[PDB]
Amino acid sequence: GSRARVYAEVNSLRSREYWDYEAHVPSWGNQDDYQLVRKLGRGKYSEVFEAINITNNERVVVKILKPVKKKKIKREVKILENLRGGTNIIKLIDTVKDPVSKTPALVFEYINNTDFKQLYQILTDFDIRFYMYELLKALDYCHSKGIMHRDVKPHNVMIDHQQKKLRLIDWGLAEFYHPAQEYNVRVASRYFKGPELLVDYQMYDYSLDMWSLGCMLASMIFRREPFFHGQDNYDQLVRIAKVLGTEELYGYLKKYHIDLDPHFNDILGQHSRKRWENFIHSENRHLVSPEALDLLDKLLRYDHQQRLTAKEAMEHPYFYPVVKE
Ligand SMILES: Brc1nc2nc[nH]c2c(Br)c1Br
Repeated sequence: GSRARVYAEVNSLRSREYWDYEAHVPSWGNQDDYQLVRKLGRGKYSEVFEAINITNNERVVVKILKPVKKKKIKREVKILENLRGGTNIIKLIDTVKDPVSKTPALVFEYINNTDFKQLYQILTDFDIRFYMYELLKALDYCHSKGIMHRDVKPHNVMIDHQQKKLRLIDWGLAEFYHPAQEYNVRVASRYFKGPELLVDYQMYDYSLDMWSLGCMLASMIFRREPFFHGQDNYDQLVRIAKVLGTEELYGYLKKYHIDLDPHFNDILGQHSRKRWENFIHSENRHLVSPEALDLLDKLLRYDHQQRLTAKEAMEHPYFYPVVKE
């Protein structure tokens, strides 16, 4: 049907215990060592707090897990253990529980994050290349470890713009890649969902994350954030098709024998593929180069199998100034 071009056998070549997260038994330390200081965010499965470890004064972030399947908890914990030491992946310091209620929580290194909405309107050309390269290091690492993140978006990419530190966070949707496995398409954020998800194609792979990264790159170089701003999941595909083209969508569907929900017939319209140069204007032109556009064109493609891998993207000339520095 479809297979990843890279890392397709990673998990099968490793011990079963590497990927069989349902069999993983975490060691749960004592949350009483941590003092919560301030709320940093909430999702439907967790709430996140800045905290201090009272035994050593370390500032950390505590993610308290709430209406969370025990299976989903094991999945996230095992994935984070497997990613230990990976470049630009958030460091899991410990897995802890309230010793009375037994509610589990994850303790992460602290990052002093710069608000992305303001940041993405003031990045320089070099900054964009630099941070995209840093994020690619994280994705190549997790892909090489047999793991798809499945929720790449600005809110999950912490950037300390003072120290030039980037971390990919929130591995709660991440999954192990096994060839031919059919996955749930209800992953990622609307604006960052790949076309495969929007057309209900379940045999996807690491390349989903490369679509999401391409969406981020487009928003940075063009300053339209989010770049593809759908009103719902149906409109999200329409917004993509208005740029990539409708005939081109149909060729992708045909290649993979994908059935299209007939509600799309009355909303997709007919759209030519647009040149990426159409998005250049006086305020973003200093961020756009031929290299940037060539890279973007090779990421924001319908055909997931023909998108650049994270490594291929890192090798692209767009990043040569970063490597040289
Ligand atoms: Br983990 C983690 N999650 C967060 N959510 C909002 N800010 C966050 C930070 Br900083 C970290 Br570290």
